[PDB]
Amino acid sequence: NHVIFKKISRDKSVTIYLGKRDYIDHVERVEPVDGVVLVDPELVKGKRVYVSLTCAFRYGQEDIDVMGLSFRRDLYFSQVQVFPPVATTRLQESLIKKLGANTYPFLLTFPDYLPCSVMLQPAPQDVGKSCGVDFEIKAFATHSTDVEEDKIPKKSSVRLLIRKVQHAPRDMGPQPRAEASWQFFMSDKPLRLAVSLSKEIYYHGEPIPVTVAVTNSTEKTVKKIKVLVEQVTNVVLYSSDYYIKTVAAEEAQEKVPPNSSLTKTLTLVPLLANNRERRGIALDGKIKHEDTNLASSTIIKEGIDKTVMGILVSYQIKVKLTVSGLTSSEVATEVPFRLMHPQPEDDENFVFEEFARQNLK
Amino acid sequence: NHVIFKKISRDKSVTIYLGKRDYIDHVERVEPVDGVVLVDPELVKGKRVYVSLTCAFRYGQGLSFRRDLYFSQVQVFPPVGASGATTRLQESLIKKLGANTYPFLLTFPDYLPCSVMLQPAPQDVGKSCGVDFEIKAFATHSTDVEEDKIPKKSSVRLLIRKVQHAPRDMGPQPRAEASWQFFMSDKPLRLAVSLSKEIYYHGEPIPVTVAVTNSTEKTVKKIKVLVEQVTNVVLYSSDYYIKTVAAEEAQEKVPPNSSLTKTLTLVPLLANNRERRGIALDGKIKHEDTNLASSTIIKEGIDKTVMGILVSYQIKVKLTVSGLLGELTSSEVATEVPFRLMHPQPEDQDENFVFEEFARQNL
Amino acid sequence: NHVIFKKISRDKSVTIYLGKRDYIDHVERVEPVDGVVLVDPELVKGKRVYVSLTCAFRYGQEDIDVMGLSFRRDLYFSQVQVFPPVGASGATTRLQESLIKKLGANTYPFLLTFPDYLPCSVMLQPAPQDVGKSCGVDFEIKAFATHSTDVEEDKIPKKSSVRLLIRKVQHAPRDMGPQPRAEASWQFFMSDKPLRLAVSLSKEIYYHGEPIPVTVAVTNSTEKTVKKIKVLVEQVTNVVLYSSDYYIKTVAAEEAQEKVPPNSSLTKTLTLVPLLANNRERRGIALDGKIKHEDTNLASSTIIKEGIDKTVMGILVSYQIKVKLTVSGLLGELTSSEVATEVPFRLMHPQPEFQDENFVFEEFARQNLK
Amino acid sequence: NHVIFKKISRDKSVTIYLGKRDYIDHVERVEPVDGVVLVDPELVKGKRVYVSLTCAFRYGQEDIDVMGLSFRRDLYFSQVQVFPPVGASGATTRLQESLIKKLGANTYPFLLTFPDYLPCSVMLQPAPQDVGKSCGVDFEIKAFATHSTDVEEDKIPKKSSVRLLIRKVQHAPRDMGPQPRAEASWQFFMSDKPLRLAVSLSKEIYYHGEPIPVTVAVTNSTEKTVKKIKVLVEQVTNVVLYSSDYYIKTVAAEEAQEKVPPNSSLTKTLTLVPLLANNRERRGIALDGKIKHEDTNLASSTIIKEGIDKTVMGILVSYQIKVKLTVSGLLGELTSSEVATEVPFRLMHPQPEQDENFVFEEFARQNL
Ligand SMILES: O=P(O)(O)CP(=O)(O)O[C@@H]1[C@@H](OP(=O)(O)O)[C@H](OP(=O)(O)CP(=O)(O)O)[C@H](OP(=O)(O)O)[C@H](OP(=O)(O)O)[C@H]1OP(=O)(O)O
Ligand SMILES: O=P(O)(O)CP(=O)(O)O[C@@H]1[C@@H](OP(=O)(O)O)[C@H](OP(=O)(O)CP(=O)(O)O)[C@H](OP(=O)(O)O)[C@H](OP(=O)(O)O)[C@H]1OP(=O)(O)O
Ligand SMILES: O=P(O)(O)CP(=O)(O)O[C@@H]1[C@@H](OP(=O)(O)O)[C@H](OP(=O)(O)CP(=O)(O)O)[C@H](OP(=O)(O)O)[C@H](OP(=O)(O)O)[C@H]1OP(=O)(O)O
Ligand SMILES: O=P(O)(O)CP(=O)(O)O[C@@H]1[C@@H](OP(=O)(O)O)[C@H](OP(=O)(O)CP(=O)(O)O)[C@H](OP(=O)(O)O)[C@H](OP(=O)(O)O)[C@H]1OP(=O)(O)O
Ligand SMILES: O=P(O)(O)CP(=O)(O)O[C@@H]1[C@H](OP(=O)(O)O)[C@H](OP(=O)(O)CP(=O)(O)O)[C@H](OP(=O)(O)O)[C@H](OP(=O)(O)O)[C@H]1OP(=O)(O)O
Repeated sequence: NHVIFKKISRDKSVTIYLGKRDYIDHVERVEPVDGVVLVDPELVKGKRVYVSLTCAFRYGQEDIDVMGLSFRRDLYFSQVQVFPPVATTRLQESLIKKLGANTYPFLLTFPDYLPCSVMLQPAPQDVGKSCGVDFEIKAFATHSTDVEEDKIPKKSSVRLLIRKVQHAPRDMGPQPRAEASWQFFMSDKPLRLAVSLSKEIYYHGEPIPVTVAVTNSTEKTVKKIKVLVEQVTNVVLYSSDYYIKTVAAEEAQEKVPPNSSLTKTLTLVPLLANNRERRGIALDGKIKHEDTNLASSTIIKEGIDKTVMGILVSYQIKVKLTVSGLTSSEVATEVPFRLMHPQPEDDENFVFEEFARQNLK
Repeated sequence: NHVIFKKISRDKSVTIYLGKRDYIDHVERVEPVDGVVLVDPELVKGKRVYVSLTCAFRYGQGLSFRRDLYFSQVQVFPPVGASGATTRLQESLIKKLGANTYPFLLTFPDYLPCSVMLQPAPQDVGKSCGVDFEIKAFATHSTDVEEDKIPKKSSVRLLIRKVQHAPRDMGPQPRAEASWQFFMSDKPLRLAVSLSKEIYYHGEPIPVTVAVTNSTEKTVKKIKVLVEQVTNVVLYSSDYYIKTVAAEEAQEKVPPNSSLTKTLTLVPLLANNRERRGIALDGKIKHEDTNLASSTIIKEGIDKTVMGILVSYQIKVKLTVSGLLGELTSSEVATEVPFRLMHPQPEDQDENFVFEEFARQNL
Repeated sequence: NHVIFKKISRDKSVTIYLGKRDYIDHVERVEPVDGVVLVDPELVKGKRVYVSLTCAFRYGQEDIDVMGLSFRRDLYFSQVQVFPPVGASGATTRLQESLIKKLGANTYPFLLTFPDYLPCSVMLQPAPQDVGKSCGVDFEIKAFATHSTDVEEDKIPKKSSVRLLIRKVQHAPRDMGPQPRAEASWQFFMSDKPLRLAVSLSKEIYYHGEPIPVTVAVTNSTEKTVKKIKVLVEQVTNVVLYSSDYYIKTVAAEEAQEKVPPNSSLTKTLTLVPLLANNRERRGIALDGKIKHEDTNLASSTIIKEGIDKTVMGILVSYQIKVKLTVSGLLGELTSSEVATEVPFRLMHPQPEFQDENFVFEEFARQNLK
Repeated sequence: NHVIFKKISRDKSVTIYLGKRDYIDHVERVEPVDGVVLVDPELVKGKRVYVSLTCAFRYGQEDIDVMGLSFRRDLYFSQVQVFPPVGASGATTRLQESLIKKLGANTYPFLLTFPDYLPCSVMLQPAPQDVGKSCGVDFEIKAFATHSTDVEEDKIPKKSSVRLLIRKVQHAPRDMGPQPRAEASWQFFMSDKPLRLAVSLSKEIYYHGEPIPVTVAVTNSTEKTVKKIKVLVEQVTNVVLYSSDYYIKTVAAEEAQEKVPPNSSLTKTLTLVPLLANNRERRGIALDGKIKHEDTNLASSTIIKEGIDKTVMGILVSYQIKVKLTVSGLLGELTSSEVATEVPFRLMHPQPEQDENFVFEEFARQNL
């Protein structure tokens, strides 16, 4: 029972059908956009219909009594002709049969040098504005003299904001633990902190087992041990904005007294659900939408300038130790890991729905 | 030479006189409705006459949805207390009309919208809606212990306007900056837009200064500047209208690696629009004194929904760029700058009165 | 039980009484000098007695014999007549009324006011290492008798005079500056990675003897170790009359025990108390009095009033917290410089606030050390 | 004859002597720093004296009741030993041999070389209107003495040290090809009628103080009038470390008298000289030194070497000729249109080229 997503132009001349809202990037390759356009042949007589895939970085938000700063960089544009008709997929063949002889297929492919769906709406505390990377599928009709005035009439056009979602690659090597250790000399006596994760890549919703090994050879007491998942966001187009937000936290009970050692494994789950405040954090969609999650770790390909990703998103485990004096001192350290969606999957019956995404309560 | 507006009940028992058709809202306060009722003392014997001010939102062409936003009522007959006029207009009208003339004062609060209404075009989904202001003078009587009655024939209703005039304050000089980097181009196209001020008056020309800095290898073929009216119905139905009420297409092109500064002047006017449907007006399409609706001014700590219809204006600047549309984009290169549109600031022996029917002139 | 300070002239003809040795400047206004002069009416017969308030900057040693050894700039002079009694002659303040009653009918009041454009008690005696000489701002209260001779020359004998070196002490205003904060970062030669130092104090004004909590946040993203974190209170002294002398001296230092290893951060609060007591060597530092005296402290921060030329302050005194980070494999290898930042703060004394009082009398001369 | 620049440590134990304040970068190579250190052998007994060359980018300024934001990136560090005399600078120069003879046997030579990947002396103090802070690239020559346990306590005592802020000045290379005119043209269609603007400079590289002849050729085939022709030298400054600050300032301007009426053409040559002297306001512009100093000029054009990331230059400085044409409104308007175009050029100092007689001066630079 395959759910198909449809949207219709104002003038009802062009209707677009997609198999998915979300298209999978699994590093090796990206799932292409295969869909169909249903034209009203009366309302398209002597007209040409195209479908475009645009990836664009945007920066700026509407503020009263504040100068309107807007900025757009297109990171990819591609366009094909659907009408008049110029290999097909099985989804297209099936949709054409179900919809009629006014149905025409399109295939738009993604390249390997694009980011995934990342966007950010700032909090009151934050300097810097709303920014994001959008993916638009737009089907539109041109007239014969419309190309001659360079005009693309709105009522004959339909646009869909699809997501490019980061999944893990399908074949992966065995995963080395993500582990570091530090020796904090205090009065020439070492306080040793070792932090270790089970693996390097975790999935959204998957629990992260953080093993913390405090070896205290000092005459000071470790009063408190806090473990965070921090999300680090670097806007690398237009404005060098920096965000660092806790998306999961555990403050253990333990003290580590002088000349003793303590090993402890806390489990954290970095989830958007944990965060009442959904602003100041990199998401893969709008705050209002239900299917919106935390942004996956940016995966910069070799010999690609990171600036063309628009927004860099990374995750790290932060361990804060509160150490006594005779006011106390805090030491902290970071262990990086990557967060993304699971590996992808190794007649018909179509139910049709509006593309518009569901909201929250 | 003060023109006074009069209307008489069917039964000629109640006649209402107003100084104005239109009452000024200038944000700080709203001009109250000061008028007089002339009763035929024979035809109101043993009867009570009241005057009411009702503000209501309506939606539909039978009668589909009504929300009352304000109601107030006073007694004119028999005379309440002192019964002496409050304003000079009343004192003067009482003297000119006779001892059967009785004053009324109905005040506006600060939480109401101004006269806004909308009749949709064929292309538009959603129905006729508006905010009406009714001044109604009517007589009540009793022929039974069990009920009072309000005959229609003893009543007279006037549809006044609450017109938005400018405050003392103005917002900061509105300015926008936008830049685009098109696919495979290392070079930005920069658009800066500036207006002289934040508040313009109906009929006043709007000087839109446009600064196109073209560092690209493409040509800016066209620069179009619009005044767009944005209408949001915020009661019953979330209807949205966006209509051009003024447009100017500059002659200049901006070639590669050049910049052009240019000031286009627009005047957003109802007169510019043959099609008077699909746009927020301050009155009915048929009436002569009807204009474009003024910008809604929502007061602090007032829920916008009680305004019924939100009206805003913006300058839109569209750049048509060579060899993208089809090749490198399916989108439009445009930015918006908001501004407010309303009527000018207010100006801050006896008179000579000419009397006219309240009914408004047509086209 | 109010202690009153008295000094008597050599010839015992003029005795001066003050409520205080030290008079409070709290920025808004300055405490005036209210005192009384007790004359021996036999020894002042046909004579006039005056009291003067002089503020003067000096540079050099004190003039000896006839030699001008010193450079002197008078910053303020005022004088009043105490004898014979001027007009009403009745006390102005309660301290005067009370002293007159206790001492007798040969007691006469004086009031000398301070203006708003003067510095506070600041002086400096240089160390061997220092170039530049002894300098200071003195405040002299001098009561003296004049008489006339047969030739029309008036005389002012030293034996008929008494001079007191009072202090003008800086107490805090009502206002305080914003919480002082600094941020510094370094990227060393051949390093892609910053070393970030953030420094914060609890407040902008501290009092003499009050502990200063210096919060230090070292974020070390480098592959080098922060071997040492040293926190100083530095006193910066600028002589702005006669000679452009400059002194910068540590008056408090704390060396934290913690190191900050590669790819770690450390937040830490060290407490310092800038005190003259901490300094064995009392030379090369701005004091509010002489080294030998007990009640002598560090000079308060100079507070220059708006539209007053700083040169008329004579000696400018300021304080700052300096944080020095010692980083492994730099000094000699990647830098010949120091990794440090400064945060300014002001140091001064705390804010100010039917029967007679009970008076104990003491010599004005200040106590010394042991 | 030869003026030598000297500075002495507080404790008079170390004195440094340099041939120049300013060392020439002419793209091919950079003039090395050859000098001598005069030690007081009593005050350096059992001590080691070094001389370092540091190039550092700095960002931030002291503001009252404002948080102190400071940032330093070292772009080059090098150090040699002068005392005791175990030879480090290798072979000697004639300037050193001569200074050693004139000063005595307590004089020791040092040679510190510049690499090819450094910027030249550039710094900037912002104006009120400007958003970002003071920044610059400094070049420090520092001679300092260490004790035997000073290296062990990581301490460099200030009184035993002397630091000089030298300049790295951008001169033109010695061999250059013949110079093509720097010329562009634009066609501004107005109502489908072209307004043609051609701008031409004599050459691509000009020297500080050299006049720039800007030839402007307006061919007006439109029905509009060119009311005004303004020609500027604009300095464009991009801070490319810590903060992406941008400055664009006029350092020379000429507003011609001429109008160009409909269906006519006008050629005209204005001469501009971009000079710091022209600018009362010395803030918001890239200089090669401090505002207060006399020998301070406008910063030379940054010259980015092949395969060098521009970010390691710290501050990018470029110059351009801007031509603004004011074109009339047509049928009785109350505002006219401005079109403008830029022509880039580079600004720098001219190409470079027995016992001497030495006069000694304090290194400290003269003021205004
Ligand atoms: O987020 P969803 O789209 O699932 C909810 P909704 O319908 O309200 O979204 C509208 C969207 O309309 P459409 O569904 O694409 O036809 C608008 O799009 P259109 O009317 O189709 C085209 P537009 O951008 O208005 O020119 C525009 O979309 P977007 O720019 O935010 O993606 C609005 O944005 P804005 O008015 O807040 O600026 C956005 O509003 P919002 O989501 O905040 O309610
Ligand atoms: O509208 P106001 O009362 O403020 C002043 P006016 O005298 O002009 O109003 C009459 C109206 O009178 P009333 O409501 O019976 O007192 C008519 O009312 P009636 O014919 O008696 C029906 P109503 O009383 O409105 O329920 C009818 O009202 P409407 O059609 O505009 O609603 C007329 O319009 P139309 O006959 O030209 O179409 C309308 O005149 P308009 O100014 O709109 O031209
Ligand atoms: O829904 P609304 O009424 O608000 C918009 P509408 O359909 O009227 O507008 C287009 C307009 O472009 P746009 O849709 O506003 O962007 C066209 O604009 P273009 O001249 O093609 C270029 P634009 O899209 O404005 O940049 C041109 O009108 P106009 O804007 O020139 O007045 C069209 O008219 P036509 O000459 O193709 O028949 C006109 O359509 P029509 O008047 O037929 O309904
Ligand atoms: O120019 P500034 O005043 O800012 C520093 P300078 O080189 O003059 O001061 C040093 C000081 O160095 P620093 O304060 O850590 O930079 C020494 O300190 P370190 O090199 O850190 C020795 P430490 O291990 O801290 O005792 C030690 O001063 P300190 O120890 O009393 O603070 C010295 O004095 P000494 O006791 O060796 O004669 C003292 O010399 P002085 O200025 O008195 O001539
Ligand atoms: O700059 P020149 O040497 O040409 C003139 P001057 O003798 O007045 O130099 C002072 C002085 O430098 P030095 O180390 O004693 O030679 C200062 O020296 P310190 O601040 O005491 C040197 P330190 O901190 O010990 O390294 C500081 O030197 P610097 O800024 O050039 O490094 C001043 O600069 P700043 O603080 O105003 O910016 C600097 O210039 P000023 O502005 O006072 O005229």
